[PDB]
Amino acid sequence: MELHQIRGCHKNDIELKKYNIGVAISLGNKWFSIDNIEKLVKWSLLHTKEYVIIYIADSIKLSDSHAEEVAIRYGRNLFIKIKERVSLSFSQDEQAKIIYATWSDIADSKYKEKVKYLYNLYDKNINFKNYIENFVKEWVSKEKRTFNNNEINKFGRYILEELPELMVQVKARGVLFEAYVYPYKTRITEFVGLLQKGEIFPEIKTNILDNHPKIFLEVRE
Repeated sequence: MELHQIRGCHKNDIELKKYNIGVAISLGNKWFSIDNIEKLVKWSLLHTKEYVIIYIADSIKLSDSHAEEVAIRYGRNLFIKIKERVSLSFSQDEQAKIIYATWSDIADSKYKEKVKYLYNLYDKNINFKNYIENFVKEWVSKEKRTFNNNEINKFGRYILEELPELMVQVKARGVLFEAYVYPYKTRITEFVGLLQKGEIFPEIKTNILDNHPKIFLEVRE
């Protein structure tokens, strides 16, 4: 498990341990075994400025929020398994560095304003809508299962709920994490890169981004 590639800072910034580090779990993504999650947490604990923040980054009716429904249906059980593994593999003083951040811990008033900006843009701007929708379609085209165009549209909205967390530096339980680790570059991480640079949908950068962009750390075996 090692750093393969870096967006948002230089390699030295990491070795100087400048930043707190989030571990961004894609729940239901088959790479995110408990074993692989534990190895990302191990790596992040050895490179972090202080804290490691574990959270659910994406999900690819008991709540109005899809991320919240995923948090209560599946995220809580995942977090319990992770904690158990951690308490058996790490020392007490290492365990004190780890923060388990639920959707609620991240989606505060300021965060939700950003999501709401994106929802309104999804509704008023048909170029944005179609870009997000074609976005869902390409990933589903890699799946055997099929989806109707109303499901495609609903999945797009779900992406918008997590987009600010990938784009901007947010706090979990009061702790800023400037960087996050993820094992591979994806179409979503490339999209966020352009968004942060104002090279796609520049209105988004104007309206919800803050000149402190989320650093992406590509970490895999």
